[PDB]
Amino acid sequence: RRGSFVEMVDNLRGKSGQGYYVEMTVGSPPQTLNILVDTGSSNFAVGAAPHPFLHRYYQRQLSSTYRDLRKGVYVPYTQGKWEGELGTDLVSIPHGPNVTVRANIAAITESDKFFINGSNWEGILGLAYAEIARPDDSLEPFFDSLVKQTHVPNLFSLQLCGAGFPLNQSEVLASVGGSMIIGGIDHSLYTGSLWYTPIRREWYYEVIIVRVEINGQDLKMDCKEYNYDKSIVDSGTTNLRLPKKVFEAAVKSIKAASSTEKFPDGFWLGEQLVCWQAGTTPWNIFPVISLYLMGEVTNQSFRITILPQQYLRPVEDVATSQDDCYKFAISQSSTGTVMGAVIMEGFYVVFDRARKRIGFAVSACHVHDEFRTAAVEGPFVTLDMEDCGYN
Ligand SMILES: NC1=N[C@@]2(c3cccs3)CN(c3ncccn3)C[C@H]2CS1
Repeated sequence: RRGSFVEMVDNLRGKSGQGYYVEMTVGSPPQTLNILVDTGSSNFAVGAAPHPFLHRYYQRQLSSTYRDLRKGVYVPYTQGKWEGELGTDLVSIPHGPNVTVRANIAAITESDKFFINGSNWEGILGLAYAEIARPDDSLEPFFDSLVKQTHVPNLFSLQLCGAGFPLNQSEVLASVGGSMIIGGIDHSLYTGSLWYTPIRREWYYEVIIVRVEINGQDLKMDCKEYNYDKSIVDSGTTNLRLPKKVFEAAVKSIKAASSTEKFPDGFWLGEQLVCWQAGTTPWNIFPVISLYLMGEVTNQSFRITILPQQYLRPVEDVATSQDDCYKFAISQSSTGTVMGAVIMEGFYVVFDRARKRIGFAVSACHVHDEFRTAAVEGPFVTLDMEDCGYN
């Protein structure tokens, strides 16, 4: 396997809890900012005024190429909000395609619980489609601008690399967190074959899950439950989030598989860390989890399989110790399945917008042990898969 995108390999930093970010520049002369990669939204928005958690921000008055769109944007969401002022400017990705484009930028002037202290990022790059752009679908997303203005192919791919142990702010800064390959697929980043699932509709990166197993045991729910009210691939969410009913069934099964050790309710609620003596995390007592995805061929599916090394998220201990500690990174949702960063860390994920499909292959940087690895396997004969989609 040759790796043909060396300029873009290792261009990300960060971690599942705080997000993965890429360096970008905005304006003339270029202003460097670190930008969260978010496949779950569609706005390019950057800090544009002082904030306690920002060491730098976009200064529109210092950019000769700034254009004011004379329009505000207000983006409240469950956990937080940002608001700002729309404009356009020249934008580049230094460890990216060697192109500069004119793109929409939301200059964030006010926010609440958006910026994260010590995350090292100063804005967000929404890579999903115009339908979910704010204030409306007339605000062309960055990637749409990039493809229209250049010869960059209509595809990007993400290798998010979890360390398997905690990183502090300085360690994030010095460590490679993965790769965002703009316009292609780098074969060095994965092992085995790429398997593709259709993008059901171009808004979020929406997919259809057709079967779920815990250690090979079918969760045995009607497959519509798995996609109620949608299933998406979202680098801007930390956890694997499952619809309430599915979460309840999955947690019951995971508890049963891991029952040789009892964990407190707060662990299963994703709130409380668990710790083990250094090196002794009992990976083998925890089950693998397989999600079967609709394939491209009629009546065919494939599965992706993750380990506890994916769904147990490393965290630092609440007190000074050499223990290995984790939070359970599967949680309930009222807005559908979210395949967040902890599941993406298992895989190289190809966002093939041109062919309306998402590819999965085992990541060359997934965390595993000597006994088990993540997997992408197929095909399986699966009937009536369209019925798994929620309307
Ligand atoms: N993937 C996610 N991205 C957001 C993130 C905010 C901060 C980090 S990830 C931005 N967001 C959003 N929603 C609607 C329109 C625009 N953005 C929701 C929020 C949590 S989940």
